[PDB]
Amino acid sequence: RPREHPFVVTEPGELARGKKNGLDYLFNLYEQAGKFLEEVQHIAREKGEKCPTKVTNQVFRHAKVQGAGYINKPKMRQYVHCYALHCLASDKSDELRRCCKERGENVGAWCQACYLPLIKMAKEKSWDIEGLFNSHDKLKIWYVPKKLIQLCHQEKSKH
Amino acid sequence: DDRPREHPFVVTEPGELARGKKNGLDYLFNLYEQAGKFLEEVQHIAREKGEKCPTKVTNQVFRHAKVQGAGYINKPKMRQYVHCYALHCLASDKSDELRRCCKERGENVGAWCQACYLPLIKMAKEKSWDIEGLFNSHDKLKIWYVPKKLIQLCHQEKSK
DNA sequence: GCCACGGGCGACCAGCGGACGGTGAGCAC
DNA sequence: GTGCTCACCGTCCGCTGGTCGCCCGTGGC
Repeated sequence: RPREHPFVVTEPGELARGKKNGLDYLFNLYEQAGKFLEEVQHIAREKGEKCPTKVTNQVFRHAKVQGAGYINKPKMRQYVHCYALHCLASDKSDELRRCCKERGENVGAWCQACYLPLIKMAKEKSWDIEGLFNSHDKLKIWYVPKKLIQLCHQEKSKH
Repeated sequence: DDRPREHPFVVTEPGELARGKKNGLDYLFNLYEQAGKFLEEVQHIAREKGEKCPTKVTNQVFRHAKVQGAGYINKPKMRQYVHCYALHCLASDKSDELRRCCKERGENVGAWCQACYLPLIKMAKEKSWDIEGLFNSHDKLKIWYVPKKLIQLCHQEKSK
């Protein structure tokens, strides 16, 4: 498998141009990973093995073997909060992307910018970020990062 | 010395004391209740610290229980008798009548264990072979990992 | 061609879930 | 004690989930 093109900040309907991938692509990867999970579940059930509820190393292995190693653990864990903000607050995810673009910032920056509206979101639902993940059917299958929980708790602690 | 080694289990009628240097089955089942309480504690603690919050009885929860002076709630034992506990949660009457029978015949815990599998497999088959589903349906079972062996045996009954 | 800009993902690790049988307690006579 | 019953639970192991920072692609010159 060839090393994949770097991501760049994008708008909801906007294409990436050069040797670069867009954010809508990024989000699609999570959809694909969900489908691969579903496959792995069906296979496991037919073999009579344990059936995973989350996107595990097993599911990554499956995706890779199906020729999609670009869906790998490091990357997926890296941009989860972004994906979460997209699933939970479409409008906000979008308008933020717009802004980050207008200012001309990198993915690394956009990442950080995604944390804060998510923390706001958690605070509005009794600080229960883990609850938010378990509520949305497309987030249910992703482990909630330590860092997000921490940052929610620190906003609880300071404000 | 966080605990002296515990008395062996013996087959028991629902509510029989289990006289001797021996523990009964209702005690066995109580251990799972205690483990659930310790899980609940660990959850509350984690939430107040802002750490990750477990949904199942993990090594962390066992460590907690041990530190609270209940190392008799340990992973090997708990994983050993889960299907028994599951049958108890899902089919009280059956769990009971089975215990009665195993007693009347005069069997050891090791035997009663095996006898517990089969009504459970029947149970799974009646809910589209989804034993993992059964665990996730009952609010007292959702906190326990489903053993490989139970899944296998459900699948073999599907196959044979 | 040089060389910095920045991120995709290899690789390592701490600890988990699983699993077994070694030790050691239990018993009726 | 006797010989012997038999299960509690330490202990080890193969991964997993998390982590992070290199090596490599990429770009303006």
